[PDB]
Amino acid sequence: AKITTVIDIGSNSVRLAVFKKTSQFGFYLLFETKSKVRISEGCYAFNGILQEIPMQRAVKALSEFKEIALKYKSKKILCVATSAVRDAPNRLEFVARVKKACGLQIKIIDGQKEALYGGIACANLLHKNSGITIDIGGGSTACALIEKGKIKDLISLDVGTIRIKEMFLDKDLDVKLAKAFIQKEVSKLPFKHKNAFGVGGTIRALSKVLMKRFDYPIDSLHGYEIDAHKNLAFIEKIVMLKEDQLRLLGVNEERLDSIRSGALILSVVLEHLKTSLMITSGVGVREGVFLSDLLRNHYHKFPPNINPSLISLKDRFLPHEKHSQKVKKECVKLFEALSPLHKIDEKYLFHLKIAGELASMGKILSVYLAHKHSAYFILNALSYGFSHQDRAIICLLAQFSHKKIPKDNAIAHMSAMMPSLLTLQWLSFILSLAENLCLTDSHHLKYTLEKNKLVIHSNDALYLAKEMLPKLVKPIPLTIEFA
Amino acid sequence: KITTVIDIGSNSVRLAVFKKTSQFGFYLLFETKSKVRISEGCYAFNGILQEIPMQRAVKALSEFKEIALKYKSKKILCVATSAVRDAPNRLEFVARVKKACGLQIKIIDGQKEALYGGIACANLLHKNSGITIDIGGGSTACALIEKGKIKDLISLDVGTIRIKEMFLDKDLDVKLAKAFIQKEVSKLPFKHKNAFGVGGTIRALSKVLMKRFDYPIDSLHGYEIDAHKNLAFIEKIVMLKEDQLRLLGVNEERLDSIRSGALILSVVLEHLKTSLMITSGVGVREGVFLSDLLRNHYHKFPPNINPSLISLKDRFLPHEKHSQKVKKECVKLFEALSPLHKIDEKYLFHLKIAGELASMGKILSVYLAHKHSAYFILNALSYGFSHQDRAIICLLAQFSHKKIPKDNAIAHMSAMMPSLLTLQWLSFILSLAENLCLTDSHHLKYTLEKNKLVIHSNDALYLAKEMLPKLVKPIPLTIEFA
Ligand SMILES: Nc1nc2c(ncn2[C@@H]2O[C@H](COP(=O)(O)OP(=O)(O)O)[C@@H](OP(=O)(O)OP(=O)(O)O)[C@H]2O)c(=O)[nH]1
Ligand SMILES: Nc1nc2c(ncn2[C@@H]2O[C@H](COP(=O)(O)OP(=O)(O)O)[C@@H](OP(=O)(O)OP(=O)(O)O)[C@H]2O)c(=O)[nH]1
Ligand SMILES: [Mg+2]
Repeated sequence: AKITTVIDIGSNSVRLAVFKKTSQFGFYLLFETKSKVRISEGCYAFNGILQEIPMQRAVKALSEFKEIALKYKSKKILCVATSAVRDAPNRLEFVARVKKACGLQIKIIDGQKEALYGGIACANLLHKNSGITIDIGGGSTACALIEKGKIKDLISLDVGTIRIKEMFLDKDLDVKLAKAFIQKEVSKLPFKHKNAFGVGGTIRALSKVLMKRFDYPIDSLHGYEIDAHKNLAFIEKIVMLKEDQLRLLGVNEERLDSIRSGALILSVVLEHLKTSLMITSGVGVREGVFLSDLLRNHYHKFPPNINPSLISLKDRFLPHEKHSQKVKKECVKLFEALSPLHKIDEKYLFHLKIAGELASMGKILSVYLAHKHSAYFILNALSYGFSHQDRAIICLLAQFSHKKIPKDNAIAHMSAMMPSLLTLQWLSFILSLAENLCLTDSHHLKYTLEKNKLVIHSNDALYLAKEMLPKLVKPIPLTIEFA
Repeated sequence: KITTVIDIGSNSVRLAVFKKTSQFGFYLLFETKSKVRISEGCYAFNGILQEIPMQRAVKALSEFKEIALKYKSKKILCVATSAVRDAPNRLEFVARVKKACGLQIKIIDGQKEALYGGIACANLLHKNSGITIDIGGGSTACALIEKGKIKDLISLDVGTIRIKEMFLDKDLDVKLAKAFIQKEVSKLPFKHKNAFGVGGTIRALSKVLMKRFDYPIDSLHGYEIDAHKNLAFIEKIVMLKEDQLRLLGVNEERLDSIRSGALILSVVLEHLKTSLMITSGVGVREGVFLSDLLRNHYHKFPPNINPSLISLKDRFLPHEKHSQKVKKECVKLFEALSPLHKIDEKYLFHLKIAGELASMGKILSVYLAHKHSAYFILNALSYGFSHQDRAIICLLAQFSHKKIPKDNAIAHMSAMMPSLLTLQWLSFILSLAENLCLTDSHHLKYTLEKNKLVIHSNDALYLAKEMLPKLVKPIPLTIEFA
């Protein structure tokens, strides 16, 4: 199925995602939208029976979601329901009510499945292979233990923002009564880990709060790293704030009644799991349901050296991948020939190779400032499987091709673990020289290094490359000659 | 599908690869150059082509052939200009090229060269009438355009490299070159308030003016220059030393030719009584292509066709259904609300294009999709649009469902830009149009009852109703569904 729509009927909101499959492993999120139905509204005081008005709202919203799915020419519609519907004595009635109204066939999924799908997404679409997911929802909280890309255990707890809200916070009971309740369920988590994968809207909201609190330069939620110990106190503080204080931190109006109880869950879980680093995730159950279908024969895992966002990016903007692969190859050969001089850690080949593939991607938009554009595409769309540093490095190499990288760059200094300015100049220089030598259809290039002289061997004239040699920015005094 | 054009100029050899994405849709896929300068030292020998510049030219064009093939060109159009057409050994140099790489150079005369420039400026600029100024290495072409149709063609024998090696390399008084250029410019039989600057010299000078004023948009095409106001500065360029030119941003390879070129421009501008010069990023190369693409259309695009807008949609909006609906509702809401915002009907032009392209950037990422859209618009919506057009459309898309900041740089890029309250109105209308078009609902009808917009429809419009609070209204305004 080329175009696949995924509908997620949660306890707090109703969400829709349209996925487009560009190649075997290539895909990208084509369209997203939401509705704040909150089908669980007022149900926790009546044994989880879905009330009449929320069901009417859910039907009206799900009917237009079906319309949206069809105008995108969807070949497959996967619809799932979670905690609030799971627990509802009248779940069958609501499922059949939706089918009669718009045709959608809701598939109620158990709390373990809900946890599994989240783990599948994080294990394939994040830049770390080991850790525990934390998917705080309206009615339940899921956790999936992941070790080296494989899911080793799963837990589902019956604590949730709207559940805690309607049980304790709307009755204005002391928070310690709501805190105790959550701890009693969190104790049922049989694992610990230094890493955490933050999943769900509540955590995306708290992630935005911190991104604002630290003036983060990169405006991408997926991959955002959060020191758990340093911010644990700040997260608990959010619980006791009034509505006006939450607005000043950036919390949307529609999250004001739920984020307080949400922060409380997250703070109790972070303490129990002994987390020290939480990575914000932008994917969850929705993406998991899709990946479970996409990677049916590959054990729900991507083959090694297969990144979905890198591939789909080339599928969308580089259908003719021939030129970009030669540039990448020459980047490796030069990196090796020059290794005695630059002594750069081999780990940056990863970033240099990708920069070579994508250096000219931006030409699809304009040949002028093309590298600027490619750097723009990279920083904003190269998400799955890359850290924010990985984007920054890859971004800068392409951006400053044939140019000198300034010393006051905001992105280059986003962290102390970033490579030196000399390393970036070295890498970008290599990229630049490679682009010049691949301008023609030259083959069998060989490079040799002497004390300080790079010698380029080839049977071709390489007239243009030779003419363009002055306009390269060298990292150090260096001589370049053509045999 | 893919057409390459090779321009054998007097100062440089140029290669451009064009991709045709539809009937009228095209975009420049790749470009490069070589500084062969085949005319080096030719003006002393009545135009004879020297050996070294010919061997360099052969080597370069042979690799321009290699490039054209690896881009899968079905057509390779090659033209030669002044320096090559004035030589006594033209036929021989053309033979060595065809021998060495298989290219068939077509020598074109001055009239033909002015035409190709006029064809490009007549189709790819945001003004319909004016005079082109194509200052090259050995000639200066001028075409008269009236309502997009070419009326007269003239070719002058003044050029950068020419004026350089005849006057400026010999360290004589500048007034001698000005007199020579004046006597040759007098041949121009027309005048006009609009001039279209073409060629690398003028692009280099425009780049200098942009830096001087700290311009916020980094696109050359469509840059407007006040001729009277900037004439004196252009004249001063002539008397500057190279180190002074470097601080102005002039690259090394233009240092030897920008002074003579500046002098030519100051005389042409003065003689044509030019009031507005529009920098053109397109020239002879684009004319050759448009001549082949618009062969059955009298070398001009229909007066409803923008090849930039189109190509931008061919590249990123193959399925055009949703966008056309949003545009339609943008017009209806605009007219229905006119008693409240009282905005000049000329701004419908922008709101409609913003409505077509508001969601374009979703092909890069659904997150921050509207910003991506603005980025595309501001950097690639070039042919047939002014910079203000770009700026306005860019801002409408960018700040959908948002409040436009008061200190926005693009909003203040000019004093003629619309007010912030106007931009807020258009952005708000776009936003409402987007919500009402989310589903496939039809037959929307609007009525205004003293600040009350009433949206009439038979469909539930559930989602549109729920999203209403997230709109940023430009003024206190009531909106209700019937
Ligand atoms: N799943 C997911 N969502 C993302 C990601 N990045 C951003 N979003 C969400 O998409 C919506 C758009 O936020 P922006 O990207 O800043 O675009 P916008 O503000 O101009 O509307 C927001 O949801 P919202 O309107 O604040 O409501 P909510 O969905 O956050 O509860 C935002 O939190 C991501 O990586 N993954
Ligand atoms: N024909 C045309 N050219 C444009 C246009 N816009 C920019 N250019 C030229 O393209 C080349 C790329 O310079 P930039 O656009 O700044 O991109 P870059 O700095 O990263 O190389 C420059 O030519 P250059 O390297 O300075 O040498 P030259 O070709 O200008 O003489 C620039 O003047 C345009 O609209 N039309
Ligand atoms: Mg959920």
